[PDB]
Amino acid sequence: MRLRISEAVVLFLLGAVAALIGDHSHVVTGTTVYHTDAVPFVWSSPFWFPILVGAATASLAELRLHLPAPRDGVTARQALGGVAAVVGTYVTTALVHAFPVVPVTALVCAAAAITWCVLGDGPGAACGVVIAVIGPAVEIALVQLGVFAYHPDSDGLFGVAPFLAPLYFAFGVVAALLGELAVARRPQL
Amino acid sequence: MRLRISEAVVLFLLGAVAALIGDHSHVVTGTTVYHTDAVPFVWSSPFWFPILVGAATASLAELRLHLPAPRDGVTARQALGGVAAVVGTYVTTALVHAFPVVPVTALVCAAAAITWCVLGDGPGAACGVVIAVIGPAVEIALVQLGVFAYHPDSDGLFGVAPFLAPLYFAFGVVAALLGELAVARRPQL
Amino acid sequence: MRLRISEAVVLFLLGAVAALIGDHSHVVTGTTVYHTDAVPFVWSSPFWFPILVGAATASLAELRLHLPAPRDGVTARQALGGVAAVVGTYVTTALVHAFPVVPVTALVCAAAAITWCVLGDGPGAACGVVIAVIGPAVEIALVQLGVFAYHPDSDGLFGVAPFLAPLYFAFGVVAALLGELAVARRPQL
Ligand SMILES: CCCCCCCCCO[C@@H]1O[C@H](CO)[C@@H](O)[C@H](O)[C@H]1O
Ligand SMILES: CCCCCCCCCO[C@@H]1O[C@H](CO)[C@@H](O)[C@H](O)[C@H]1O
Ligand SMILES: CCCCCCCCCO[C@@H]1O[C@H](CO)[C@@H](O)[C@H](O)[C@H]1O
Repeated sequence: MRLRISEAVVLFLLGAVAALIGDHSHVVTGTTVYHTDAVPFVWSSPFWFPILVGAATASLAELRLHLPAPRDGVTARQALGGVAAVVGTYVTTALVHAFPVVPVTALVCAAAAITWCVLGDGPGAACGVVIAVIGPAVEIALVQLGVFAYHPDSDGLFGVAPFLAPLYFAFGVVAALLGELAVARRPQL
Repeated sequence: MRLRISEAVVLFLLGAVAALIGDHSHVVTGTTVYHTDAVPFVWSSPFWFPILVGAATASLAELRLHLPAPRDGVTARQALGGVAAVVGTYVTTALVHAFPVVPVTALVCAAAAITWCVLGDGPGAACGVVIAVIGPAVEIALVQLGVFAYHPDSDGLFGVAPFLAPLYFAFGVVAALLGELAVARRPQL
Repeated sequence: MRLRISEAVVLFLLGAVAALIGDHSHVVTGTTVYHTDAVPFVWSSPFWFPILVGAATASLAELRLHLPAPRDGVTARQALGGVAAVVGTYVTTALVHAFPVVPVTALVCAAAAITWCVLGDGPGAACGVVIAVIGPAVEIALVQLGVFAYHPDSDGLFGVAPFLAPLYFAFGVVAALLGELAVARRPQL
């Protein structure tokens, strides 16, 4: 792969920590509820949850590095801003999940579009699209299996929240940026 | 006019779609209520509402092109970001309309100032001022006529919401940017 | 000092006005309650409150000018954006203070990180750290003395809100920027 093992591990850990914060926010606000008592939990989440999101973070970053022209001008400052934007949007969905679906979903779409406008390129958007489809699909399957459920006022997309689509999209854009950063920050002459 | 018909139509449609999303958000949250049963509705709005906002969008864009030095460096990326900022702010007012007037209005003013800081110039601000006056004035007249009303906790500006002033201001700044974009994106040598 | 008296006064007034707006927002939403009837109030605040924040604004700006390489490229546009970001974040804490501590605090941390990413440098962050410690410390002492109290759902940091840490941090970053602006905007050849 294009990522070095150490970079992949850092990205995995970054995704896992952000996932735990966001997922705890969803649980504590009643946005979601788990129904899987048999597995070990880490904070408010089944142990496999931060593993899934962490793995997706490293995978989307790797994917970007296989797409045309990774940007060499990416900085830690841009990456911090992107992570903050995704974390901020994630926790905001926990705060507003009980409100009507259109304004809630529109707000998250606006946040995602602005994140792309500031940080994203074409291949980054493509990564955003990939996870905007796979992310909600995995969740829909999990909900179907009874692993967890969304609050009844946040389950309009086949049992999951419509805001997942732009939330995952923004995640993909930023993970792609993190992959570009991993390469760009390597030692130079 | 400086805009070509096709550009004016695209801007009109853009404004109309964004207006319908925002106005549906206000209606579904109880920010506003219509009292005009005799006219055809489009989604949650009287059919003339998206026409008014769409027309204002094309008109403010046209106005900018009659003001000094339209910027030739404007991009679709900046325009998407501006539309997202205005849509995001519009739907946020629906979410927070029941809160006390000062923090709500201050939040919208902050959003509008940041939108200008990132995207606006002097003439863009002037367009923002024009609609920040005309917009609320039209609404105040409509409310006076009994066409619709604001929620009692959001009607402190002669029967309409004080947040309309910075919301319209930000709309004007972005419409002006869209006018500049319309010209800048034309085919070049 | 590096600031001229007139610049220090403008910064003091700017901080005082923003403090009064934010503090009124906290009082009117029940985020905080004062228990000091013997002193003259200005709007919703004890008269010494805007003096404290105004003084901190001028002091942090002055401090930045004693740290390495004040940036000469700072503009009024950047400064307006920074003030808007801090005011917007301040009033948002009033709106969301009743929600669970983790998502609320994470949202404010995200806002602060983005503010730094867009506007801050190393010395600006250092100023942010200074007030992120001193600010909450002063508040903790004041609460201990019974001068005011936080809402029971917003008092987890020794009697004050955990969101104060990133809120003050962002304040420090922007005050530092205002100090740089004060010097940069002086008449040039
Ligand atoms: C909602 C997402 C917001 C994330 C914050 C964006 C990162 C902030 C820093 O960005 C960078 O700032 C520099 C100074 O202007 C520019 O030189 C550079 O080109 C730009 O990329
Ligand atoms: C709250 C409103 C936020 C809207 C989002 C702003 C548009 C994002 C892209 O902007 C543009 O990004 C480029 C990369 O830095 C710069 O080269 C350019 O000069 C700048 O204009
Ligand atoms: C959440 C905090 C957001 C505050 C808003 C940031 C200030 C907006 C203007 O910034 C400036 O815009 C210019 C145009 O791109 C750049 O030339 C310049 O380098 C950049 O610094």
